Parts: sequence; structure tokens; C-alpha cells
Amino acid sequence: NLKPQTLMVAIQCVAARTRELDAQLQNDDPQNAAELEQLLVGYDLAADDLKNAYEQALGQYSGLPPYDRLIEEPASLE
Amino acid sequence: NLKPQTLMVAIQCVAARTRELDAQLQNDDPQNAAELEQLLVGYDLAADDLKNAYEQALGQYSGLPPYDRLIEEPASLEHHHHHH
Repeated sequence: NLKPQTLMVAIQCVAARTRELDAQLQNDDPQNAAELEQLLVGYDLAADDLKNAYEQALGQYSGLPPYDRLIEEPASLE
Repeated sequence: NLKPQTLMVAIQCVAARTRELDAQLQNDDPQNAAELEQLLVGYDLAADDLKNAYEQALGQYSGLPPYDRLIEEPASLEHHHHHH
């Protein structure tokens, strides 16, 4: 079983890549952006599966932050 | 449970973010390098755990790719040549 710290890092990294790829779509060649757009739906499906696993972890383990905190866009970027 | 597809995305996103942090550490004047290194320890630990989970996810005759293919450095596969 994956450790809760692992779930946290995965959640954070999938959220960060999703943001980074989204940010550049506007400038990207439309052909490329369209293909990324489809990859990014796949990222969101993965993100949902990770959330479900994390919610199970929140019922098992203490000392974990709320899900919405993990995926929050960092203040220094917004 | 995590689906195989979810594990692949997680593995590849952790690897991508790891590469981004490594590039920052290699550039001039990394700020808070010790702290970037702390983040990388956690990244590495998650990566190892995800690796183990991915191996667990594979059937005996899986179609899914080797783990090493998921984490390989993209630039390492590129070749670049101008026209003569």
C-alpha cells in the first residue's frame, strides 16, 4: 500500500504539471495544444483516483493535510 | 487502489517535477538549494514507492511498459542536426 506521503507528493506533482501545461496552451501551436488537452483530461482522471485514495488515507492516518490544500496553486505564482 | 493509468501519470509527473528541480539546482545561483534538496528527497521517496506499486499492478503477462521507460529522461532520446 502506498504511503500517505507518496500520495501527497503525487497529488502535488500532478496538480503542478497540470497547471504548467495549461499555462502554456494559449501560446502553443493549436495542433500541439489540442493533443495536450487530451493528455490533460487523463491527468484529471489520475488526479481523481489519487483523491479517492487520499480520502481513504485521511480515514486511516493522522497528521495529513486536507486534500484541497495539496492541490492549491501556490501563492507566489498567483 | 490506484489504477495502472493513474500510477503511470503519477510516475511521469513526479519524474517531470524532479527534472525541473534538478535543472534549478544545476543553474547558476540556486536559491534555497538545501530546501530544494529536501523536496527532492521526498520526491525520490515517493518515486520509489510508486515504482513498487506499479510493479505490483502488473499482470503476469502485462502489456504495460517497463518502469524504466516511464522515468527515462526525454532529452536523452533527442538528436539534433543542422543541414549541411
